Amino acid sequence: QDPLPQPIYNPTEQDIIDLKFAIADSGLSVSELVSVAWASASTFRGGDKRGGANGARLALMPQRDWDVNAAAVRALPVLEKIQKESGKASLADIIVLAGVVGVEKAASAAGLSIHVPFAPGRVDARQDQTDIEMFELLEPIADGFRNYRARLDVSTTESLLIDKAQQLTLTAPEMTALVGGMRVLGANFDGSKNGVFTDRVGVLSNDFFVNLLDMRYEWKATDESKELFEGRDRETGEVKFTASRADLVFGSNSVLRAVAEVYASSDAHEKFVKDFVAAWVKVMNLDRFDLL
Repeated sequence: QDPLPQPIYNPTEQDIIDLKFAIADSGLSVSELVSVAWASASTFRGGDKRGGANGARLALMPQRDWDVNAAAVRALPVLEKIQKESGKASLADIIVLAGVVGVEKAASAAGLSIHVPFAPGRVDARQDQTDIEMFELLEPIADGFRNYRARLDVSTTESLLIDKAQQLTLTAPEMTALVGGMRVLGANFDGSKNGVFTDRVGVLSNDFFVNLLDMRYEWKATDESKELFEGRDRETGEVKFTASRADLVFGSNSVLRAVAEVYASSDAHEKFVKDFVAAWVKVMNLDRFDLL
């Protein structure tokens, strides 16, 4: 017996206000904030009752030591210290809240004060409620939201992104708003420039789409494996951007460019930000009221 029950929390509105203040002032960047929240939520699979942000299992084994999560796991200790210092909310709630602050900061930097809806109520799992063997199964072969791809395989990078979006129950418009925003917010798991079509990383703009759609660039594989692409300015021939298949599908799948061309420019900046926020929140809440 590890005797006492976990604390029961009932954050009030003002509790949440102060936890946002604490998180905003912690020196954590927009990239670190968005990565930790995404690493938490993104284990959800439709139909399985294991993944999702409830439980803060990112803080435990084995998710804490997954390669994909190394960036996310660098914010944890800051957030773990904030949670212990306040004891008004569970770390699971505070991880998701970090995502909220990070997205609100990104949009502010873009000139918009969006409110990002937050549902309180999550609890923390103990390691001895977190069967290590069962959770290893969910370690991702790929997360194209963070441009991660293990085990260059028989299966297609592009095909694994679709599978992951399907696991998350995302629409094509949601999956698209999410990839585009996560690129420019700096969510790539290893800081790669792939897909990062912007000179203002950490600002929630629609740059991914403006630039991906821009016909001034011509895209070519860097070799036979065809997993890495350079995009060159057609007049100079000078490489301007690089991309993986998970970036390029939004141009190169007629059907995904369709959804992709909506956001690709402008006065369109505010609708992309609203759809981003709706999608992000939807992912954050997949294990709230999951019917299956």
